[PDB]
Amino acid sequence: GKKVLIVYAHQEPKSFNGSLKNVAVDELSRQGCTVTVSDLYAMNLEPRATDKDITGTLSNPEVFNYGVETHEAYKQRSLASDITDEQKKVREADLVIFQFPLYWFSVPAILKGWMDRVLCQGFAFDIPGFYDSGLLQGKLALLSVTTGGTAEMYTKTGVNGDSRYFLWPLQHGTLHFCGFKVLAPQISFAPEIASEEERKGMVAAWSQRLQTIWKEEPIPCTAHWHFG
Amino acid sequence: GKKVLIVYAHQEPKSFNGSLKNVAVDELSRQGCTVTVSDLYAMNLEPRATDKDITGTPEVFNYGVETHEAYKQRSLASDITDEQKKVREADLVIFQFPLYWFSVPAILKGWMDRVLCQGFAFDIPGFYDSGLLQGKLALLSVTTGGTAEMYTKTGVNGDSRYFLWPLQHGTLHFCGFKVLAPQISFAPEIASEEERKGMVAAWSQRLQTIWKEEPIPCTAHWHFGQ
Ligand SMILES: Cc1cc2nc3c(=O)[nH]c(=O)nc-3n(C[C@H](O)[C@H](O)[C@H](O)COP(=O)(O)OP(=O)(O)OC[C@H]3O[C@@H](n4cnc5c(N)ncnc54)[C@H](O)[C@@H]3O)c2cc1C
Ligand SMILES: Cc1cc2nc3c(=O)[nH]c(=O)nc-3n(C[C@H](O)[C@H](O)[C@H](O)COP(=O)(O)OP(=O)(O)OC[C@H]3O[C@@H](n4cnc5c(N)ncnc54)[C@H](O)[C@@H]3O)c2cc1C
Ligand SMILES: CC(C)Cn1cnc2c(N)nc3ccccc3c21
Ligand SMILES: CC(C)Cn1cnc2c(N)nc3ccccc3c21
Ligand SMILES: CC(C)Cn1cnc2c(N)nc3ccccc3c21
Ligand SMILES: CC(C)Cn1cnc2c(N)nc3ccccc3c21
Ligand SMILES: [Zn+2]
Ligand SMILES: [Zn+2]
Repeated sequence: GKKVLIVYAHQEPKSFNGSLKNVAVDELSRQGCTVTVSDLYAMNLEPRATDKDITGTLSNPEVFNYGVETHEAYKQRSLASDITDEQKKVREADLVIFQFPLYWFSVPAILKGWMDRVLCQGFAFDIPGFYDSGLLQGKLALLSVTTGGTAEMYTKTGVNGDSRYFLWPLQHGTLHFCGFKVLAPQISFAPEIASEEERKGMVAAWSQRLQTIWKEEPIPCTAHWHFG
Repeated sequence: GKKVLIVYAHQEPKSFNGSLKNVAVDELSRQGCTVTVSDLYAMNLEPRATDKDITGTPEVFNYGVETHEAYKQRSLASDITDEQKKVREADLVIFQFPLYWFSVPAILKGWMDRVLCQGFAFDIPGFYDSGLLQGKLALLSVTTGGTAEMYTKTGVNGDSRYFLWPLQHGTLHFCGFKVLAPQISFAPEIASEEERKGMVAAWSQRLQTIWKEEPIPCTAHWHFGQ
């Protein structure tokens, strides 16, 4: 009995992203997994890191330090309920899948907000407690990303660089930092440009992958993996 | 007479980020430059990319498609159109922010997602050196929790150039900006009072001659070469 959280960042449910989210729900549900989806746009998730994230009185009201205050709030159990509700879902999940379109070589801001606000000190990492000793150690994470650019554009010799280069802040700087074991990324290249049958192939490939997701070895999340 | 836009993403004005923002306003103001600051948190800037960003003039909503067409029909939300005006006027755009998860805080990511729309910041074709903001300069002034030693090839975080790539190349260069070398103020929370004043003074001092700098070559070799 494995539990999966899908953190989904797309405005349109009929989108290619929406279709990949639905494939994941359908296939993981079919296997018997416990499935939860955080539909960020539908939730209107707050993305901004503010003092509204701590309920009640701050440790230092005169000089606001987001990091210090959220860490203390986590320990005193006074974080905002949107945050705590996402932390419960992550705590319980064996696998967290992130489903998003690539925005500026990164995640859409609503998803960046999830990362900034949910993955607080005391919950996702601590001193000590980062990289392999991160507080979410043992859990799996997978980035399922769609792009505007084609696969041939995302090469070492192409204008955009290797797709692996943009993965570094997400996979290493965020997910590994918090102790996640990172499964290989699912990159669905250029669905808007691809033919209908290429798009169906990409959907079929993700469906197929999901069938054996629990047998996968994670990647070695190193500078060498990302940059060669 | 040079025009500078500072896009500033910090909650507290007494922070180390607030201090670096203030030093930039003070020094550039002293020089006689025109200075505008977009204080994103104080503005409560909308970060989310939604259909509310198109203000007038379908079945399946594609943010990229609709915002591009909206930009051409002069029908983007006023927060966007106001930021675009500031960018259009600016000779230099300084981004002042603490590093959050090897990137910009979400509020600033929202500024990038929403302000730099197709037709305004780039076209296809019309990116990288053909980007629409060609002739302008951008500079990332970034603070970290991690120490400088941590941000090396043999440190736990890897080379700082590795996190700069999506921002400097993938975003700024893509829109046609020429990128001045980043100002990275490592670990002010950990530094002594003296070391901190040093880092503030180093930014102030660099700004005195910022108009004589040449931008970096925003290439893969620059970011990954060694
Ligand atoms: C602010 C911003 C920044 C961006 N930055 C970048 C960047 O840095 N790099 C980059 O490469 N790209 C970038 N993009 C482009 C973006 O990554 C793509 O537009 C996005 O990945 C497309 O995915 P989608 O789900 O929106 O596609 P959609 O437009 O929803 O889908 C494409 C097609 O697939 C169809 N479809 C849906 N479901 C199925 C199905 N089951 N079977 C077959 N077909 C189906 C849809 O009907 C549609 O015709 C950016 C876009 C924006 C708005
Ligand atoms: C969600 C989140 C994600 C993060 N992710 C990362 C990451 O991926 N990598 C990373 O390295 N770090 C990360 N951090 C840490 C973050 O980058 C640092 O906390 C931030 O950069 C420090 O800058 P600050 O302005 O907030 O420092 P402050 O705490 O404001 O400054 C430190 C000290 O300097 C003092 N000060 C202010 N002005 C002056 C002056 N003129 N002279 C002398 N002293 C002064 C202040 O009073 C304070 O005591 C993250 C933090 C958060 C909350
Ligand atoms: C919105 C899509 C129809 C295309 N698109 C939109 N924004 C962007 C962007 N920053 N980089 C790109 C790089 C290659 C191909 C497409 C895009 C792109
Ligand atoms: C006046 C105060 C309430 C804030 N403040 C304090 N010192 C300074 C300073 N050198 N430059 C600034 C530049 C812009 C805005 C505020 C300040 C500032
Ligand atoms: C230490 C120098 C920079 C002078 N200075 C001292 N305090 C201040 C201040 N609050 N605002 C300013 C605004 C513009 C230029 C200089 C200053 C300034
Ligand atoms: C080890 C800390 C002293 C600083 N640090 C170094 N790398 C990172 C990182 N990815 N996220 C953070 C989030 C909050 C606070 C510090 C960090 C951080
Ligand atoms: Zn790693
Ligand atoms: Zn570049």
